[PDB]
Amino acid sequence: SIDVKYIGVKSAYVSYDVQKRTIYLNITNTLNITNNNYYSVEVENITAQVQFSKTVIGKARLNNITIIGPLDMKQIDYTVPTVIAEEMSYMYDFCTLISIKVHNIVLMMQVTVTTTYFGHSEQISQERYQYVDCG
Amino acid sequence: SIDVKYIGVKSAYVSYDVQKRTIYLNITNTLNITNNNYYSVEVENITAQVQFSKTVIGKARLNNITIIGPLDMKQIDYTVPTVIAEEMSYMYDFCTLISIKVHNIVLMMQVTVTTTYFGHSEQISQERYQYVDCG
Amino acid sequence: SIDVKYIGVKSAYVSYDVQKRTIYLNITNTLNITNNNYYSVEVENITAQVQFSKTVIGKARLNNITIIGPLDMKQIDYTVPTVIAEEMSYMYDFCTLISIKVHNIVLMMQVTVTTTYFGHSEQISQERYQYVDCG
Repeated sequence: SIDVKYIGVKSAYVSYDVQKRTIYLNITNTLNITNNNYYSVEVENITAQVQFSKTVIGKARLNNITIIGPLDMKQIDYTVPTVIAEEMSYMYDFCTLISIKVHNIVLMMQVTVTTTYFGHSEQISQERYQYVDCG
Repeated sequence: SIDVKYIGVKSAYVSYDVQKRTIYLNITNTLNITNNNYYSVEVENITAQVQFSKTVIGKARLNNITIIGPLDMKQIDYTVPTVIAEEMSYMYDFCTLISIKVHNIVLMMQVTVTTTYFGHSEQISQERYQYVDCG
Repeated sequence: SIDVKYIGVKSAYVSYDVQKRTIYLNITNTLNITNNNYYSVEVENITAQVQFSKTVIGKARLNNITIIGPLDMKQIDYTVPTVIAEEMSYMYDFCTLISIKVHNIVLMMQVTVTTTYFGHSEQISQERYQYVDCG
């Protein structure tokens, strides 16, 4: 929640890149760095009171105070029908990266049906580093 | 929750890269670094009171105070029918990375049906580093 | 929850990379580093009171205070029917990485149906480092 960085190739604080037919003679680098980070995050001071019926007296009557009624969820529900009378295929793959009719699903329910959660919740996802190299 | 970095190739603090036909003569590097990190996160001071009926007196009556009624979930429910009368295939793969009709599913329920959770929850996922190399 | 890093190739603090036809003569590196990390996380000071009926007196009556009613879950329920009258296949794989009709499922329920959880929960997942090399 401070630096969520998606970096393509490289990351550094001090970086020297010398490439591809160069000449680099008798140089004099001198760094006098002072890099201090003082993080102080999420310092919370909470004080909560969550009653549904506080101090009910005197011949009263309550009924259906908190109703979360009929609930229905259908998160991922899809249909891929296929009717073919005749089919032919010819794949001639080389040094490649194929994916045919796969189903890549990721689901993350952190705090589902509940009551009176305190504190801190956190979900992170970063997946499928795929790669192909040839020479 | 501070640095969630997706870095493609490399990461460093001080990095020297010298490549591909260079000459690098009698240089003088000198680093005087001071890198201090003082993290202080999530310091919480909580004080909660969660009653459903606090101090009910005097010939009263309660009923159906907290109802989380009929609940239905269907997270991943999909259909892939297939009707074929005649089928042929020819794959000639080489130095490749194939995936045919696979089903890659990941599901993570951290705090499902519950009541009065305190503290801290955390879900992390990073998967499927795949790779193919040839020469 | 501070550095959740997905790094593709390499990680370092000080990194020297000298490759691919270079000349590197009589250099003088000198590092005077001071790298201190003072982590102080999740320092919590909790004080909770979770009653469902605190101090009920005086000829009262309660009923159905906390109902989590009829519950149904169906996490992963999918159908892959297949009807074929005639089928032929020819795979000629070489130096490759195939996957046909597999089912890779991962499920992690941390805190399912419960009541009054305190403390800390944590789920981590990172799987399937696959790889193929040829020469």
